[PDB]
Amino acid sequence: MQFEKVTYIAVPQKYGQKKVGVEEGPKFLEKLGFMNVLEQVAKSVNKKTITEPKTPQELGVTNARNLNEVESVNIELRDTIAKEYDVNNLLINIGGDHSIGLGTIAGVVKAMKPNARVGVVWFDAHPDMNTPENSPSGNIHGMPLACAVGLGPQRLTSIMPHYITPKDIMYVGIRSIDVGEQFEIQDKHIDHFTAEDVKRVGMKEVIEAINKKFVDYDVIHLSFDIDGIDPEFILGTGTPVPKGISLEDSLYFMSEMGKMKKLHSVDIVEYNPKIEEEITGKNVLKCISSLFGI
Amino acid sequence: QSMQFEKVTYIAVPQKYGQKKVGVEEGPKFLEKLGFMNVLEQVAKSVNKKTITEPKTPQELGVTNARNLNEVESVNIELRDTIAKEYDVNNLLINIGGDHSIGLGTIAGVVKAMKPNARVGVVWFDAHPDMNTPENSPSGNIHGMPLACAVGLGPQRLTSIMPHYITPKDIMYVGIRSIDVGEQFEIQDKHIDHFTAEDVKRVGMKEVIEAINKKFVDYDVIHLSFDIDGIDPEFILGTGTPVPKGISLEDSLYFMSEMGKMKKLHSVDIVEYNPKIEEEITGKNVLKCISSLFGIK
Ligand SMILES: CCC[C@H](N)C(=O)O
Ligand SMILES: CCC[C@H](N)C(=O)O
Ligand SMILES: [Mn+2]
Ligand SMILES: [Mn+2]
Ligand SMILES: [Mn+2]
Ligand SMILES: [Mn+2]
Repeated sequence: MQFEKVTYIAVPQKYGQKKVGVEEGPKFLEKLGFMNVLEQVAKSVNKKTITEPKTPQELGVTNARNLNEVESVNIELRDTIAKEYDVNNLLINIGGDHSIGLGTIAGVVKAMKPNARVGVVWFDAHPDMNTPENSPSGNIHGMPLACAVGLGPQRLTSIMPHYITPKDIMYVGIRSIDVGEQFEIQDKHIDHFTAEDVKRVGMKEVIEAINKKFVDYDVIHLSFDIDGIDPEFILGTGTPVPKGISLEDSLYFMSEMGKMKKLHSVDIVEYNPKIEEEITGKNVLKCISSLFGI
Repeated sequence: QSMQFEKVTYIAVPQKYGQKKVGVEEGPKFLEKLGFMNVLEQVAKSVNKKTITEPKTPQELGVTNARNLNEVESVNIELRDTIAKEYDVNNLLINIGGDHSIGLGTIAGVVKAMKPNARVGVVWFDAHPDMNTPENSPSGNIHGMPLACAVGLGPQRLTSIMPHYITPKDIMYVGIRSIDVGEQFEIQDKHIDHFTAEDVKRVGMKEVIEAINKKFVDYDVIHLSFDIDGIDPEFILGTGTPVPKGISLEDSLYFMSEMGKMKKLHSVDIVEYNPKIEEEITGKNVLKCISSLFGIK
């Protein structure tokens, strides 16, 4: 609809994974008209840029690569969100890799009182619930939700003011799951719709399950990894996985999420314009537009 | 670059109603597309953007002395008031137009932000003095009138936007070369300081900067209003009233670099970019001027 303001945080983070370019996601969305999209929603946009680390990438074998750079980015991001989050306005974080989702959830939790119930909708091909001990890659972008729930190294889990719980999460579109993540999903009974589930039951049913799930929560946070979307439409991303959510279902999903009165914050992550720029960037802008009702 | 601030206030002013050609209202949108936000990112981690409301009313086509006065009034009032709230002597404010009719709102805003006794200096980089009135305008296009309105010469609905008037002695013109009879009369009769484009060639831009430093030494603040058609049309094609024999790109960049170093400068207008006339060459050259201002090179 329209807000008095939108807080827009640009998070130029690549250190959660190995491929260069995902840090330029904000820059390229701006080039494709992101500011003009925000202009339809609010006359005031407060932009914040999180500081880009400028160190060499750790390109060798490790269980948690560039932990320093992920820590420092998520700390700054948490603290910025803690100051700018507002239940009467909207906050949009543009990444950057999905390692920023730790900072992003941490920020919403820090903004709210200690007793607040915070819901998380995680639209992604991946559950992002690995740890350094079970990660096949050592790429911290596959770990943030584990860190948010208290599973991970101390320097990352401690970014949370307190942990969220597995019950607070709704997964949407997941289809690439590692053994540790499967274990968590089944052992903690984490609510989810795989990509195939979405096909079977339809996105309307997904939205209904979200409304029922978070009915007694204070706020909902959406974390939207563009690789949730089928690679036919989203090519410019580091870990594409086939048989994803259709563009059509993604736009309906975003439209319906945008209507939820408990939603005040959104992450759009994993746009790597150096992999593919235009088709992807424009499709990402359609998702963001749908969210806003444009 | 070299400049770093806690914040930059960025005001987008999608105004075409000061003249007849469509597209100048999209100047902000197209500068954003060409990387304007990423240029601001070199200067400040916080950018507070404001968009002035775009009027969506019919263009007054047909002869008149002041076309679409309503739209120019309402835009300049909103712009003045926005600037009055956001102007900050420790940070930087940048208004992106839009036609030069917004320069009335923009000066009005700086004057409203300051105490009533403040001395406000205006540096006006332009091919045109923009000092016509409705009675002597050859066009009725209000973008040729704002500085006249700022000094109290114009219709009541525009001159009254000023909290109080600035005076002719507060202005320093740079690059002027396309002057109407009424504007020449004001320049000569009020002894308004100026360097024509030819003058700049003769004496050099260094001498221009020195004259500005000496002129405004006892002022409180300086406001720069930069009409891109001040620049020679070799480099700036995407604008509605191009005039040949302008300031070179090189002299424009040096000018902007030196302006950016002035401690009294806290606000800048970049106006008359029409990307529907020409987009890329112009837009990129405009971004170089803005970069120079901030010390980025
Ligand atoms: C994007 C995450 C991919 C994989 N699960 C990993 O942990 O590398
Ligand atoms: C842009 C200025 C053009 C002319 N001096 C006029 O006053 O219409
Ligand atoms: Mn993810
Ligand atoms: Mn993913
Ligand atoms: Mn002008
Ligand atoms: Mn001009």
